[PDB]
Amino acid sequence: SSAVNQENERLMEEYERLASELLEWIRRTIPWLENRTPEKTMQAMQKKLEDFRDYRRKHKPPKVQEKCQLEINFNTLQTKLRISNRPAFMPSEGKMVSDIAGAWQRLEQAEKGYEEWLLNEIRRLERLEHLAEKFRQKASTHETWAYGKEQILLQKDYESASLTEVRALLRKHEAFESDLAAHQDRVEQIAAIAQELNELDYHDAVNVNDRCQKICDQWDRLGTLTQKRREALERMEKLLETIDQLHLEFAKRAAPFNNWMEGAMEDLQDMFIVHSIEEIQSLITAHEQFKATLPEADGERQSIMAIQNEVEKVIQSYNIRISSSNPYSTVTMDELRTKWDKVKQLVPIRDQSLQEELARQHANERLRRQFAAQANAIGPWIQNKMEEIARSSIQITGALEDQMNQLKQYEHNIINYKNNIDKLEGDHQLIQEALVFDNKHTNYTMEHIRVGWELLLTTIARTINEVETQILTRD
Amino acid sequence: SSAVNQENERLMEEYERLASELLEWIRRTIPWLENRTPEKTMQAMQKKLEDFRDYRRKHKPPKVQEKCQLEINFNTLQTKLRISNRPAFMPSEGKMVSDIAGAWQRLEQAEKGYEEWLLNEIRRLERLEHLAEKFRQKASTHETWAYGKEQILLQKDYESASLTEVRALLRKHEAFESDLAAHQDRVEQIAAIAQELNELDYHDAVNVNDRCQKICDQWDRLGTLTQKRREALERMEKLLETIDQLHLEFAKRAAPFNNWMEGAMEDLQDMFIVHSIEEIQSLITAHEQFKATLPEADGERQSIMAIQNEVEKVIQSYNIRISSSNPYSTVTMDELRTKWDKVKQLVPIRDQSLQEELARQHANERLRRQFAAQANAIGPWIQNKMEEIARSSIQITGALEDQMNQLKQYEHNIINYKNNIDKLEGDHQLIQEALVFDNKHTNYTMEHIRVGWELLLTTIARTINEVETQILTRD
Repeated sequence: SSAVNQENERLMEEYERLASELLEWIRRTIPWLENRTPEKTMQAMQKKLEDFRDYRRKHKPPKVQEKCQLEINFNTLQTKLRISNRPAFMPSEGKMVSDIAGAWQRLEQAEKGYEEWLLNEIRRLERLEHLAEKFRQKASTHETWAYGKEQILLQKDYESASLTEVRALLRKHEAFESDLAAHQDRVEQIAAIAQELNELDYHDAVNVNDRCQKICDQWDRLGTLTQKRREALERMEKLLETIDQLHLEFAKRAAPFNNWMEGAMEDLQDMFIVHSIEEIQSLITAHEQFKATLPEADGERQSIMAIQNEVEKVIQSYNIRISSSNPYSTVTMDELRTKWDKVKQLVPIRDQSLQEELARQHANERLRRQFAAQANAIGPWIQNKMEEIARSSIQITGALEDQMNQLKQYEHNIINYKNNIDKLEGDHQLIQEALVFDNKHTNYTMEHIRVGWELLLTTIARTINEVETQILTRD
Repeated sequence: SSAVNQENERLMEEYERLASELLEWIRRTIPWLENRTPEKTMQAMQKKLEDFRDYRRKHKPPKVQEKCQLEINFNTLQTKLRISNRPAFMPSEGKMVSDIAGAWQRLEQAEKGYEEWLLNEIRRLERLEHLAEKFRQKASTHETWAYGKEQILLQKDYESASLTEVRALLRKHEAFESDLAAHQDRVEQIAAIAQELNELDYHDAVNVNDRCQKICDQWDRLGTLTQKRREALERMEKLLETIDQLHLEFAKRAAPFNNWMEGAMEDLQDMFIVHSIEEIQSLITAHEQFKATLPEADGERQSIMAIQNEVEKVIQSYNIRISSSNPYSTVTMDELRTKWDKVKQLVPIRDQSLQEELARQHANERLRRQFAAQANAIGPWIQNKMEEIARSSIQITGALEDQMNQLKQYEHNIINYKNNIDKLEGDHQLIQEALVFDNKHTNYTMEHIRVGWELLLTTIARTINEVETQILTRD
């Protein structure tokens, strides 16, 4: 009888030693799950899932078949104690047989979404770890590109530059603008990566947001810093372009004008030699016409001096480099004036010179005329007396005494006419001393008169003589 | 009787003392005229004419009246000795009375064109003295202008010049040409004055002809010397203009091309992350298309390297200054190549990178498929057995023993199917270790199978148990 009671004890003691053995597991296990305390890296957060596998795979199943094994024992030892009759057993209250239904429903609870969690974290640390590294890299290459760019952008090289040098920098600046717009994208990306990096509560979101902020701030500063340059370069080009135009204009006009002044200075000093009033007057008509051009000449002079003034003005009103000196022209504005002064100074000297010759020529004509007037009278007078002597033979009375009487009267006329020949002779001397050897106002010439007068004096002498013989070789 | 003979002696002695007194004058005078020995200056040559005046005016006339006075005496003492009868006198044979007609015709000869001469000389020394002074002056101002002109014309300043500097000198050279043509006339005049100066036997014709010759020789040398310059300057401008064009072209093309290389280097290194074969293939299609552009990329590369070569060539084939360096561009041809090499070096690294991910994704799909295949079989298998157990009550014979017989057979099937669940579990672990958490090839998931299989094991255990009670609370 107690032989059956011996195993009906082990078959009810079996329950205890096991039903408990389980209960303490759902005890030690419900805390392990339920945890959900995130991890640092991903590589460590997945080792946490490898633990869950080992659990749900090799540790939890055997328990499920033990939760079932029990209650099966709570029957093979229940319905069995009915077929032997002697009230069964509902052991340890601290090991209920209808409550392990809760102790497991407990574990099942704490396990709820644990793997769902584990995964999502593996996946966040997935993207995260990637973006972090991408950010670190995409930023580093940008920061490296940026180094010094702002500084060189502030350099002012272009102040002492030439129209072409500036024009060149302007073109290299185009390159810079080009390259600048290139990276526009990289900046937007660097922002975006830092952005998402936040959304995923990246542990270092703080520092990436800062590093990114600097980059975006710089980018903006860089943008306008780049625009200042274009403006300055574009402005500098404008000025130099203007100053160049002026210089050019000045050169194109000072040249010809310098030739004119040089030409004039020569003309106003050209040596001349004349011998007639008409000649010296052509020289006067000429000089007169020249002086007539002096007005507009001064026009051009001032006009040119204007061009120079603007140049020197725009330069001065921009404290800009580039020696006012004109690359396209040799002659200065200051030496341009000295020349003009000379022209001027030479004019009064020229006409004063022209004036004296005019007087000279006129003085010469006077001598010419005065000589002509007298010779034109003396000439015929001498001719007339020759004729009077050539006659004298006639006489109504019968020659000799009456012819003599007449000859002596002519001699008296002759004698009394001498002073006229003298005068002539004297004005002749003046004509020659004046280097005048042409006289269109008479066909005479001191010589003709001399011979004529000398012939006259000889003819009377001869004739009076012949008549003296007559009144002798007869009387 | 001898009272009349006393004055008829003085009136015949009068003849002698005078007729002689004259004869010696035409003697001393014929040599004075006849002279015609030119003089130095004009001022002295006219003092020679002032002598002639004094002669022909106050010295010669009185003699003419003395030549006449005689012969008149040769009659008042001839016809007179007839009216007293006693043969007259024809005195001194060395004092003829019919020959003073020749002694005077002699003087008249020697006087011939003496004044005509004197004048013409006054007139030659007139023009002469003027031209000489004009020459001396017009030459001096030219020689002064010329000093140094030839030297500065030979200066080569323009070698190390810039396109603009040369372009400037070229324009200042225009001025020089202008001013040069200006004096063309002055030279022609200087020649002419020396010319005439000869025609008038200028005493210094020798030296003026030399001084003039130099001037004309210089003028010619000056002319061509001036033309060399224009050519050199025009030539230099040509070169610099060409070299500039090239530099410019190079700059306009190296810029964009430099942006491309920089852009590529980035793309070929851009970090990426994928989770599907489709994703990694888009990355491959892209990279493939990029590489497709590499050919023409090299085209442009070489083309640009060409431009540089010509530049460096024309320079080198004219031993011309101007550092080959490109004013319009920063990036060098040598650093341009280093970049290109980098692009190249990065390609094989990129596809090698792209290659590994493709393998990874494929490896992943394999695990995905292998898992699906098994789960899609195990799933229904577990479902089917639940149904077989769910029945088993039937039996044509009348439950229990025959139902049990069947339950035990199912248990045996279950047991023998376990290895399948194991495998699954193991490929599950691979899928997770590969960071693959998506599987479109099955609607199962390791979990579903676990629960299912665990439910199965519990259902048979339970059922076989319940049937054990049956065959007890009946048997």
